[PDB]
Amino acid sequence: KEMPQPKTFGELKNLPLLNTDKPVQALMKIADELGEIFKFEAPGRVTRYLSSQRLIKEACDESRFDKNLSQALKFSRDFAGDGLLTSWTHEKNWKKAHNILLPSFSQQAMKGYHAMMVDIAVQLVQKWERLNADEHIEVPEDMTRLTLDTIGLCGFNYRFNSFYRDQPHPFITSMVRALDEVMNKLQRPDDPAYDENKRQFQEDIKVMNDLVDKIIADRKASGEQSDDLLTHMLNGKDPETGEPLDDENIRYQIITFLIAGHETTSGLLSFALYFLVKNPHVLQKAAEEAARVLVDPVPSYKQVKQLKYVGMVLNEALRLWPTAPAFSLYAKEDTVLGGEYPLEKGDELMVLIPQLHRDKTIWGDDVEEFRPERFENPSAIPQHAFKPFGNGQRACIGQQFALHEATLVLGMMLKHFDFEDHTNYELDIKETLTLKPEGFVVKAKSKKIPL
Amino acid sequence: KEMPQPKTFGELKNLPLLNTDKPVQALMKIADELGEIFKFEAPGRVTRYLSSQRLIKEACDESRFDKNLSQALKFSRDFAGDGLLTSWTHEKNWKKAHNILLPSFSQQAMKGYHAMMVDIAVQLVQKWERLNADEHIEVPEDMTRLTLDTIGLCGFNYRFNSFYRDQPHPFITSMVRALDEVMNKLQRANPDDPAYDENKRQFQEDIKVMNDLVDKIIADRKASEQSDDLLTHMLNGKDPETGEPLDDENIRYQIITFLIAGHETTSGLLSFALYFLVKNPHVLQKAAEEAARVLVDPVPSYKQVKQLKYVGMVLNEALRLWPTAPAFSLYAKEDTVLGGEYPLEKGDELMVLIPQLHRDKTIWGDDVEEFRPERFENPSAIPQHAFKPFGNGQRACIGQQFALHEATLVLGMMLKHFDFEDHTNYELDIKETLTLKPEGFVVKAKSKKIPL
Ligand code: HEM
Ligand code: HEM
Ligand SMILES: O=C(CCCCCn1ccnc1)N[C@@H](Cc1ccccc1)C(=O)O
Ligand SMILES: O=C(CCCCCn1ccnc1)N[C@@H](Cc1ccccc1)C(=O)O
Ligand SMILES: Cc1ccc(N)cc1
Ligand SMILES: Cc1ccc(N)cc1
Repeated sequence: KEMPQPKTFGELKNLPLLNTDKPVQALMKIADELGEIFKFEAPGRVTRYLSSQRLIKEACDESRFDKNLSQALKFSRDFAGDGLLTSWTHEKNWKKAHNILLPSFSQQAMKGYHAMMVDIAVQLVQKWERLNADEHIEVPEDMTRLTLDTIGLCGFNYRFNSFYRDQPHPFITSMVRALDEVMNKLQRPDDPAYDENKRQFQEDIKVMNDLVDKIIADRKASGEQSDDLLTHMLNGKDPETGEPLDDENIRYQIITFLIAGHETTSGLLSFALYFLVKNPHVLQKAAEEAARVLVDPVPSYKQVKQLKYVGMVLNEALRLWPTAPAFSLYAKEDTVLGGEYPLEKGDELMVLIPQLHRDKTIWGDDVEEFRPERFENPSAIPQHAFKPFGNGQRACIGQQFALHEATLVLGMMLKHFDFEDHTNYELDIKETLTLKPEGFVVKAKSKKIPL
Repeated sequence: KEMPQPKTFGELKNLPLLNTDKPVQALMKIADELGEIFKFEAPGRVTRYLSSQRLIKEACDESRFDKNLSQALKFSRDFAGDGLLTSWTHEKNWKKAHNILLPSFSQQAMKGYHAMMVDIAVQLVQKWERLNADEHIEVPEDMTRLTLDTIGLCGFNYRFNSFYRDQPHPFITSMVRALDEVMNKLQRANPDDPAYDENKRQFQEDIKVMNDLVDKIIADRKASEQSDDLLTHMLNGKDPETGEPLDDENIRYQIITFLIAGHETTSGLLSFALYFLVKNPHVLQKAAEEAARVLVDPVPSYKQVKQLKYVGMVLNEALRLWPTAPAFSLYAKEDTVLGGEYPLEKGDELMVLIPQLHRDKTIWGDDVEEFRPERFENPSAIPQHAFKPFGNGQRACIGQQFALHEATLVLGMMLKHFDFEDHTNYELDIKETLTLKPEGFVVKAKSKKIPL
């Protein structure tokens, strides 16, 4: 009945616990000490972090809870607006955009994206095969190159040409700096000292809007016919109201999909490669499957579908390190959680996804081991035990896109290269609003299989 | 490219090769001579028996192959209908029943089953502790008593009371005879001779006995406690897709299905596991140490059973050497090539010979015939699709976890409470119905005098 709560800092309550460079890993440690639920207070805010499948399965009841905007998502509205990810379920523009955009992530849409996914995946393989003796690969950097280029090409027929750059594209430099300022506003008054920080925020948002303007103007002047994400954005009509998306919302969606479309996916690929080089039994099993399934120089759509074990590898990477580590919920009415924790209408909850995926009562005692075989049979996983893509009607719309891209890329990587952990890399998880291994490097020796 | 094929008997082709009391062991011997794949022809049917992980890993690709109904499952349809095991994947009642009944095998359902599993397991332990001097135990018979009562109690709140009987329950007398007639329809050189007419008459009477018990189980439930067991989901559970529940014809097929599938293979597993334990005293000791330190209470709990790691490895190593459901069948969904060597047309049939697959020397090494539970410490070291005792994919065994929990609980209590003796130096004799069991397996067990 009485809820635990971590240590407090006077009038700041628990907020200084978040004044760290790895807050999710710190929240995981508090969960280890306090258990399945604890209260977290900050100036002007109260929330509750859930860690057990038992309580999270109740919070995922959509008749009792709706998506809440975390403080990180509230601040992100300054550039993402009422796009799909940063809008409330009751805002007209969510359901409208959800109806207009779901078709662009169907199976027939996936088949159309596949060719352009291979285009970028081939650029990755060729970069690595063009390395000189004893040169190494910066894994998370190259994964971000691939995932950003893939969403740009597949979604908008725009080429970021990340593999022609040693520095990151100016879009993500401002993207990262804007998100870093969002991060800073969490652990922060508005004294004059922050005037430059507010000025820098406005410049970085303008840089992103400038790219969006180029993407839209290129399409209007294009003259060709495309059938991608941008096409449904401009021409698709909501079957309810009959209306298409108006002009502010399209640019909010473009910004939204550019960011949501690439960051979590590159982290997933980076984590997947880390666990593979750290677990030679798994890597051999995954490389055997890639070799026997990907028999052509260019993988087909059906061939990617057949990489069952690579998909199990990816799901086991999402279990240990879900790259979007949390989502928020609020109680729609007065209700009781777990029969012991009463909640009022509007009370907020945090789902701590990494901790949910370490519930020993669900996954057994060995939660920290990397075992893709946990996912051999999907029906064996209890309901709401595995939640890397959110929940319900507010779940990740790009889930199938992300899993197809990652399976294609990982499969080609395993077919064409042998990888070495030549530095005996010690896992260092960097935290923005998502999770990535920082400094992860490998050496790859080509198997000399042509494309 | 060219596929081997065993000796033929004129117009009967390979069918007389199956006219034996040990056909699976006969098919294993043919595999030893012919290798990883061979063609087997019968009047009106062609199939291919697979034996290597190399080819079976491709056959388990669900995008290219679907579950096929073998002739054994086709004939079993006369009493199992379109229940879960004998229905085609494309029959509406398979997916519907799969959606409704999968929750009754979840972790929360297992915890609810656990008390009634202990109920039957204690009756077993008490029977053995009540034996007189120099009396022995009939292992497969007592395992069949336990597994049948466990599925009866846990699934349907019906007590077969097998430990109060000398002769088998009337249900399984007709059940064993019905399954025996299915086996006979397989091996018959000519299928409708006059001699078999009574055999068909007896077949129908045995089906009526089984259906009559189903009627009693259903009427007993209709006359109101409040249960949440397998039968409860059968009667009230609704398919989230179609919104509808199962109709009354299909429920009766499911009850028959789960009564049979729920116990026969599990009793064979427990018998084989106990056989390998008495034949390998180092393993038996290692498993006995674990039972002693984990089962510290007079009644084992759900968590304690979860902790019997070595006993679970013991059960998996018994399933490797003698998988009690010895085969399953597949058909090609489209034209495809197997192993880059064997072209298959749409509809072509395959048989997975599970005991032979589990003896693939390229997978398990030099000691394939040795009983070493250690082989299962790490699943990541086992190549993909090398271990298939519960079938494959969406048609894999739905009762897998229930079977593994029951057997782990029972074996653990057996090892905690008794020391076992192979007083006859029993020579393994594998009986074949549609499943495999050691016939005539007997032991002596002397109690450790630990109260319950
Ligand atoms: C590894 C890859 C990914 C992960 C782990 C992931 C995770 C998530 C999660 C947890 C949410 C729900 C957040 C919340 O409830 O507040 C979400 C929503 C969303 N994701 Fe992803 N995502 C991934 C890839 C993608 C991709 C590739 C796209 C687009 C191309 C995308 C677009 C979106 C959008 C638009 C939403 C909001 C959907 C809505 O509420 O209508 N994501 N994602
Ligand atoms: C040692 C114990 C067991 C073994 C070796 C075993 C083996 C198998 C195998 C190999 C299959 C697939 C057959 C095929 O593909 O044609 C299967 C399916 C099935 N088993 Fe078991 N089983 C065991 C225990 C159980 C138990 C305890 C139950 C129920 C209480 C059960 C119920 C079923 C059902 C309903 C199916 C059909 C599933 C479907 O196709 O939807 N089995 N089993
Ligand atoms: O990380 C988060 C939520 C961020 C979710 C990730 C967003 N994403 C990205 C892609 N898919 C989802 N943290 C909390 C912590 C906090 C609590 C109380 C007071 C201040 C901050 C928050 O933002 O509210
Ligand atoms: O052993 C089998 C399959 C037996 C599977 C056991 C069924 N079970 C029980 C529990 N879970 C599955 N054999 C073939 C033999 C045959 C080949 C050609 C012509 C006729 C017969 C068949 O049935 O077709
Ligand atoms: C709005 C937004 C979308 C995705 C990420 N990773 C951060 C912020
Ligand atoms: C239908 C059927 C189910 C189980 C067994 N062992 C045989 C037949």
